[PDB]
Amino acid sequence: ILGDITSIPELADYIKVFKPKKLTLKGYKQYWCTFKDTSISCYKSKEESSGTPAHQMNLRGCEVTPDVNISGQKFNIKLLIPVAEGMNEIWLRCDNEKQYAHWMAACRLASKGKTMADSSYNLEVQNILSFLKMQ
Repeated sequence: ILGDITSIPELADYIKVFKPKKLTLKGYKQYWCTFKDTSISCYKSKEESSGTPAHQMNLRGCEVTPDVNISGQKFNIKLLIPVAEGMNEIWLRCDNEKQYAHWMAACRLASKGKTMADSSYNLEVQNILSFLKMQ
């Protein structure tokens, strides 16, 4: 208290999420998403984020893979998430380098059971940004 979302810290932003499903045509859908503790919640809009998420995932133990091309302005994150009887595959698509650095760093820490309050959070964010530049 005496703080906002950055005091926690958490993320809350518009993120595109591609979640393929059997016999279903799916794409990168824009959701209003939060990153809290080790979990991502996806909502249809900011206006519907008090209710049940359109998607929710706890990233503990997940595999996080960068899918980046700077020239193409492609800032994607692939997630493979272990569930009680299976693994779940999701792609996050970010709008720019800074959004990508923050979400990708959050995913990596969450995979390892860490929240963004961990000292390694800003290590991951800044080093991602450092390597998104051109020589």
